[PDB]
Amino acid sequence: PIVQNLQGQMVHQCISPRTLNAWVKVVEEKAFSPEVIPMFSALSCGATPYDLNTMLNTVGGHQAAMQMLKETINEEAAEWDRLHPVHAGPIAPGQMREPRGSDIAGTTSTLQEQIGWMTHNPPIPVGEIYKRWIILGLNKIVRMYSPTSILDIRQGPKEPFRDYVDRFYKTLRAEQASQEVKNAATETLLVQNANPDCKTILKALGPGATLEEMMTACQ
Amino acid sequence: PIVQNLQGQMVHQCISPRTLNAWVKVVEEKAFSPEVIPMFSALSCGATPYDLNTMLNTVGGHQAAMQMLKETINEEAAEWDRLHPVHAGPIAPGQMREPRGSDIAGTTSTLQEQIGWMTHNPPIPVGEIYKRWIILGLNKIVRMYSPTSILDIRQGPKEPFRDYVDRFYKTLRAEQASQEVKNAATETLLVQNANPDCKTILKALGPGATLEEMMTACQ
Amino acid sequence: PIVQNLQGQMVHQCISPRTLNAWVKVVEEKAFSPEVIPMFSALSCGATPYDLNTMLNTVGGHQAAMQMLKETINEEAAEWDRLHPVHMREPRGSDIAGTTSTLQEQIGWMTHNPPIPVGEIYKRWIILGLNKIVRMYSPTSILDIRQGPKEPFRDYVDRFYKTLRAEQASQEVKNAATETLLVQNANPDCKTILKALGPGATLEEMMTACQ
Amino acid sequence: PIVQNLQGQMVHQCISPRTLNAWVKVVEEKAFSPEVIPMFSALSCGATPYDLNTMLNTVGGHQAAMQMLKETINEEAAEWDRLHPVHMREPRGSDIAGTTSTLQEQIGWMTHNPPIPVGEIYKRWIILGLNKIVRMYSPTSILDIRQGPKEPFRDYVDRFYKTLRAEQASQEVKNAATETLLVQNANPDCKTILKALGPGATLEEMMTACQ
Amino acid sequence: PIVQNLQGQMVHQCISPRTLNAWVKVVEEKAFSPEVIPMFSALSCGATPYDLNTMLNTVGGHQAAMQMLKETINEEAAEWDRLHPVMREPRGSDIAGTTSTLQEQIGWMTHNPPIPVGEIYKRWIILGLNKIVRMYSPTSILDIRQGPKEPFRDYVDRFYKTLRAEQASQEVKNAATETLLVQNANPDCKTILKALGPGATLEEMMTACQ
Amino acid sequence: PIVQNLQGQMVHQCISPRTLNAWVKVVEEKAFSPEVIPMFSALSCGATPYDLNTMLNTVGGHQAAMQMLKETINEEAAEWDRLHPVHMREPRGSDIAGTTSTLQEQIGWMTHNPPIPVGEIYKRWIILGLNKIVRMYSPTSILDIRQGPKEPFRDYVDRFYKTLRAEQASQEVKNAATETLLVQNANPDCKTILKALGPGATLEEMMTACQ
Repeated sequence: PIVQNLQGQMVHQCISPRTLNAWVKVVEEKAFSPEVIPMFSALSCGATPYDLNTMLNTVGGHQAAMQMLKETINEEAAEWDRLHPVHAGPIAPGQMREPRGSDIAGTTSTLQEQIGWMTHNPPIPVGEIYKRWIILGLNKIVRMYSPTSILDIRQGPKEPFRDYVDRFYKTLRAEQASQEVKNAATETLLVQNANPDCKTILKALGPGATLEEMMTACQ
Repeated sequence: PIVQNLQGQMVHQCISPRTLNAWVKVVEEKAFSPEVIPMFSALSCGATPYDLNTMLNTVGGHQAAMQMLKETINEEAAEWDRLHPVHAGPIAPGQMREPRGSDIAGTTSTLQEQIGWMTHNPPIPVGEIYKRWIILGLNKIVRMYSPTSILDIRQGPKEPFRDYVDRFYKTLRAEQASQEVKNAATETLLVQNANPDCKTILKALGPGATLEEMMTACQ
Repeated sequence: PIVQNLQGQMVHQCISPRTLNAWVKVVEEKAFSPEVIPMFSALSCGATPYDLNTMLNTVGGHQAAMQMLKETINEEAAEWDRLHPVHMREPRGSDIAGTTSTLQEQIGWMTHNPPIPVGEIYKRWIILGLNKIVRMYSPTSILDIRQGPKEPFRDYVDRFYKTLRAEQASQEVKNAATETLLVQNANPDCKTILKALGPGATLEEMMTACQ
Repeated sequence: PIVQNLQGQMVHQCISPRTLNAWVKVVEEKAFSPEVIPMFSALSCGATPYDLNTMLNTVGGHQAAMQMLKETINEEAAEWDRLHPVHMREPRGSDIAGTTSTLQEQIGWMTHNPPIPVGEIYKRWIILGLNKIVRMYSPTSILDIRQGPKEPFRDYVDRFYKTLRAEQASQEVKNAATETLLVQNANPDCKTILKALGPGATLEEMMTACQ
Repeated sequence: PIVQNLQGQMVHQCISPRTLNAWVKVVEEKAFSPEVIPMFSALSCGATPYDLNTMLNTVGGHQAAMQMLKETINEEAAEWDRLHPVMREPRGSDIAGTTSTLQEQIGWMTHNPPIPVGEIYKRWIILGLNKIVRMYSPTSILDIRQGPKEPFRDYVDRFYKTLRAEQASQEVKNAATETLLVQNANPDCKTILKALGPGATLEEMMTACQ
Repeated sequence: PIVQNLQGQMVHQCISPRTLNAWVKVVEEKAFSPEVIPMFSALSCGATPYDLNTMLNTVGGHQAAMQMLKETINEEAAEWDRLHPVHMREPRGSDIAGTTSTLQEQIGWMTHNPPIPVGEIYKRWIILGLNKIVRMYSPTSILDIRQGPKEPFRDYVDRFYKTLRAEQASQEVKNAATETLLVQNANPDCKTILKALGPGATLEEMMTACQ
């Protein structure tokens, strides 16, 4: 985070012990369940790339994921370098140097420069850009660490329909399917993978049935 | 949440780790008991649509319920578009745009626009409007996840009357009864579903008996 | 709660997660023991009717008690309406309870000159309805609190004045019971010692005597 | 507690949920061990009589002690009335205890020139009444604290001065007991060593000698 | 602690429930292990004598140590009176907080020049606590000997833990690396340590016996 | 930490009890796992040398590590003295470590123009000394991390890059081992698949291949 002191100068505020401990415990408890990504975006709110690396470094295990996270950050950093060229004009007084991909990731940039890009006019939100790469790389990890595929989620003979749909849309969240696929799967794979008792009831409802009606029907 | 900084500018303050952890743990412990809904309204006090989505996304399980919650949000968003039409023509620079249904849900609107609408005179409470849609969709989930119907709540032979009334008005809360239906059932289903020993005492009290007198009578 | 922001405007501040969790856990743990009422009044300090309903609604179980609490709130609301006819607008009984009044209106009445403490009025009704619940949920009657043969006198007096608190006896009755029902319901060994002390004996001297 | 708001007006701020929960848990865990009194004085720092009653009312059990505590508060209130006749109004004994005085009046007396600290006066009565409870609830007397044959001297002295704190001994007795009752109640092995040290021995030298 | 209010007036702020509970639990858990002294100095940072006595009084057990702590406070108070004959000038009993109000203590602390009665009194408490830690140390440094199968890392943890409670100088701790640490090692690690020769850091010694 | 008071004067603010307890527990729980170092750099944010010593002194066990940490601090202090002769006074090595410098001087150097970041310089020495400890306390060598017969490849890579982190390998060494030692130490089933992928394979493609 960044704060303006009484002098009007933009200074780096330290990340609190509650936030650091919160981020450590959720990774310890939830590993890489899909809800970890919204929790990371919440705890790292308004953070600099320096603060984002602090939170990533504090994670103890899961170094296979962290090494993959670095590779995704390197790929996004090289993509930034390509389509943002480094202009040959002399650096205007009071304006900062143009942010490079490695500067946004925080490897080759100081904390003062990061505050400079974030607070100057126009602002270059290197914190938000870098967090976009991290969440992007974390989504890939969640997709890989997902144990079951959506095609294998089939309802049991005695399993309640409510529990089956919980597993179905849990798997669909880890596989990071689009929202339209999630809405579409209601009338396609969800009915197909149901047991013969619920499937007969679901087909009788016909097309265009909301999930509310489908769970009421198999109750 | 929103805060007025030292300059007097309305800035978005981070949702605290205490609030986030509180909302996560209540969903883990209480699932979808009726008291979860007041807890959400309390924890999400003064939140932007961005903050409401943060709280909803951090929920780990119950993806069947969350998928139904999305459908109810889409239905309320489309209803907003119907009776508040928006002329989405190109708007002059610096001019607040009229809130669309998807803007209230937070999918197609920035965090700055949401603060703009909320801290306006007169205020356009996109945070409160969106919370109304969420609680509306949450009440439907509680009704569905309610296991027993009010008609099946019958007092046992040796069960104390106090415990039976605890179960009765708990079931009646999940089934989302009106206050008049809850007040009226005191002289209808509560007496009818009582055991023969207490029912004889309750009929002797006659009409117009408060719940206080009924519980004293069967003690 | 209510706060004055930097601008000088009276704004509603959100009830903290600590208070909400504190009030939920004490109802979960203590149910309706007499010490829950002072805990409620303490946690709901300076609250609007909106905040009071939030704390009451967050209670999970005990819906029999909450339904009785509504009836006591409705009875007090009609009594307010009878004593205050309706011609900022003057608060109606349902406005004090928070059913037919906005959060801005409640802040208006509380931060007015002269102030109309709708929060304190409504909390007075809530504590009133909660006291009836504590009396009802009291398991034993004060007449049934009798000291055991091997029970220490200290424990018997702990049970005695605990029951007397749930039955909502007056402070004067509580002071008076020291020489009447407390001595009468004691076991024979301590009762002989208590009568030897005579009239006008403090509880300090009584518990020292049966030690 | 009391706070000066933005306007400069002294307003009552609510006691925090941390403080209330802290005071509840210590009474549940420690009952009436001597350290509960300094814990009470710390948590109730700068409190009004209203806040002191809030903390006292939130205590769940120990109603025998709470009933004795009321009697000590009444006795100190009557002593105040005798030394201070009643003609801002002058605070009477029942006003200091907080039964017959509003929260605004209590703020008036505390934030006055010259200040009448009814909060500190009432806390002095409470701590006085609580010390009587700790003195009574002490299980063993100082004369019965004797060192075992195999008990280490360190543990015996821990028990000795723990009892002496609950028995609310004076500072002089605590210093003096080092050379009298601490040596007298020691076991024959340590007592022989303690007498060899002679007069005027600090507790440091006595515990080093029996190590 | 002390705070400057909105008016600019120095008022005493209440010690927080977190701090009090923190100080109570560390004494319950750690008893009088050497790290309790720095924990006390940190939690009682900027405290008045009134606040220091609040923290000392809240300790439940260990009244033998607390009684010894009182005697050391009395001895240091008499030493202050001998060097300083008698705003009023603070006497020894005023620094300990027995014969001085909370307003006087704030007066001395927020004075020009400041009379740090809080820092002076904390120096006496830490001094008396150091004596307690030295006494409550169970083993002597001479009895800390490495086992036959004990790892060298664990032996050095015990060695310098004992050496901390026995309150050895910083120089004594550094010098013992090649003297008593090697002498009290097992014959397998001792042979390795002597081969390293003089002037070996603790890093090289633990790598050698790994 | 350092704060600017209302007057504009730079004063030292107390290290919070949350921070102190956080740093103590992570050392109790994690000992000297590699993630302890970023946790230390985060908890000691903006701290003076006095505050850094407070955090180091509060550590209870691991005195073997703390004694080695002192030796590394002494070595870096002597290196500072060699590169900076001593003629506000200029900070010497022992002043940066905080042994021979007051808290006011440390604030003087830190809050000055130009700033002499004695807090950041001293923290650089501590993290340097902690990195040496983590390398020593690492149990297994990278050469011994071999995948089992039935072990999933994901778990083997977790162990591999955990060991590689404690040994404080460079980023290039971590990147290079993906196609070198990680493939060599895999089991015969996964190694056959990994060689078939050929050169230039990311870790993502390797873990998908052995799934």
